[PDB]
Amino acid sequence: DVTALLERGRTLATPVLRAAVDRLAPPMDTVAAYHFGWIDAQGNPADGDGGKAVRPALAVLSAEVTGAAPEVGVPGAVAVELVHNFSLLHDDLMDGDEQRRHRDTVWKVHGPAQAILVGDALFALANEVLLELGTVEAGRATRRLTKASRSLIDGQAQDISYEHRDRVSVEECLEMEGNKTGALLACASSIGAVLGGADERTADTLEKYGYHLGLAFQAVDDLLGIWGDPDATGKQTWSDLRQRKKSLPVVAALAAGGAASERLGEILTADAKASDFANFSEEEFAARAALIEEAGGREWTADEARRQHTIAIEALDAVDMPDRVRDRFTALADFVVV
Amino acid sequence: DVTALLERGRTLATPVLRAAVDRLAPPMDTVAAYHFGWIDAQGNPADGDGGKAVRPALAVLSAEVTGAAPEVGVPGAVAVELVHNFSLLHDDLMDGDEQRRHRDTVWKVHGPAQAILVGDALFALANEVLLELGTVEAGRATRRLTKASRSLIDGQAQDISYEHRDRVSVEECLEMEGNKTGALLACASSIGAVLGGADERTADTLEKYGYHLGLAFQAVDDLLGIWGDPDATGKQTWSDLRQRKKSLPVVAALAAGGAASERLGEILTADAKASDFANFSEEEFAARAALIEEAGGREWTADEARRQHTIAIEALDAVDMPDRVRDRFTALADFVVV
Repeated sequence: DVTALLERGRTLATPVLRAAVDRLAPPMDTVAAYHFGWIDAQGNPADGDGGKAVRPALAVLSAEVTGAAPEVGVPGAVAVELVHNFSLLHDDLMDGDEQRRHRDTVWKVHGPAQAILVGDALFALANEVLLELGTVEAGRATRRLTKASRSLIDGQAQDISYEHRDRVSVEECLEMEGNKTGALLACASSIGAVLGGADERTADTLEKYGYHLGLAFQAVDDLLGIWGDPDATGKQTWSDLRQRKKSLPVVAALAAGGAASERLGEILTADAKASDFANFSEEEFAARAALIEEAGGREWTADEARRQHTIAIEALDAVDMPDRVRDRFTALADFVVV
Repeated sequence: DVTALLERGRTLATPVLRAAVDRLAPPMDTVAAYHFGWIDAQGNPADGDGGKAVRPALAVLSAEVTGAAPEVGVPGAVAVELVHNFSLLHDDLMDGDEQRRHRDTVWKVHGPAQAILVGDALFALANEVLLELGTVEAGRATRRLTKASRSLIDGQAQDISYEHRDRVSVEECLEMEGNKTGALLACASSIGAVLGGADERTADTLEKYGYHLGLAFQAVDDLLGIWGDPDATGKQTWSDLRQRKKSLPVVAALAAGGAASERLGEILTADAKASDFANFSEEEFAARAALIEEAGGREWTADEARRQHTIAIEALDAVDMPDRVRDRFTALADFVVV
């Protein structure tokens, strides 16, 4: 039933989102289609697009908490996906990332201007998709979307603010990751319910579930970014270390102290100015991973994942909810860890 | 009482907007402050910032239509100004404009990434400033903001879509200018009223007033962009022609036909590829202005301004409204033409 829910969310939300995207004024409809993988760089149809469906599955589930049909949360799932993709379009341009899922980013193919524009258009469309309903529930749901969107912007500001720092604290990484990943999962977890009429207290609680689920998810993402096998990830070995990310394992290792921690600090500071960084081998990236593990970085991040999972699942206990729905929310939380 | 209303809108909205902007996470608060002219390129305080105050004046006026206090429309005026400035930040980057009001643009000073980021932050803050209220009026007011924001994005898409075209039709220019200027004035004209409890029919009508006022405003802006005196505009002689804009006079002249129109077509097509465009003199820009006038471009645009003014002011007649407020709305409409 685990992959049944992810299927359920994808099949409900994708056609509604695709139809809303095709309605954008030219060239924004085609440029967005490229972003979403429906067409290629010269505008001919393509596939290899469908990523993960955690957020949509969550939003349709969120509606069932009040007893409403899954479809009631579909506007919520569409809006969340739209804001998500607005964030990607702009973040990729800001970060200078030429690639995402082994495909050229919109800014590389269609120019920076069109990446900014379509990004803006998706963010405005998300608010439209909710407010179109004209109801009080829809206004409150947009309020939740806005909080999450302001948060993602904050997380990106934090990212930019730390990009030249030789070290970032654990606390700084946590609040950044909460903004980046947690806030939108919190919104996805509570938006369907808000659309189904739930009061301000029921919703916040579901937000607390989603936020802490988000942190558990990002902690696991950080573990897989370094130690993940190419046959499961699709990415290169030690992919996050090739991009010099300061993920939780990296940061936790730096904050530790001791010979492993101290030496990793010297190396990562040296790596930032390193003229031959582009020549680095797998083994050199392995050495840095091995040092993060010795400093207790990996272990600390697995324990954080486990802790956050628990805080999430223990927040579900606090909300009055049909027990079939609670079971479904519980199973997504376990899927999030691997 | 004309400049009394513009003062009224500026003094009510500016401190509320400034306080909301200062609350943004670093570096977004300072980068926004630079955008707004409160600090200079090295972060020390500055002035020369306060531009025009038509939109805020309009939004506080809009609230009075229902009988509410001006202050009720202040969230509406702040949100409109925020969306406006999000639009500038992003449009300037997309257009590659290094300057605005004789000051370096944010992207030139602080980088493209921070222009995108602060732009996004202002757009998310605008929705927050309204939805914070938690009321049904506030949800409906955000709905109006969203329509206007989707429209400005559309207008910018149109701008990009026509940027290499040797000719643009009159109709294409009108719908672009309606998106660019009209939509947000429509929103400013109706948002205070929506915040004061007005029904869906009263609001649309005020929107029709604001939209057509916007077109009249942009037509006059287009006349001043070419024939405006440097002692009133602050800009160089024939400033819009130095930037090769396809404003309404330019476009109306091209659509005319006849020897003036045909020759202007050849010249503007030639000017686009011209290796020595940077060397063009005042007199050459005067010749092109003189040709637009001969083709009936100037006259047509003054008649459009007059027509749009009339459609706006005649839309005010359709709405039940205190006659002191109607008089105030009428006087702004006359100020818009010069």
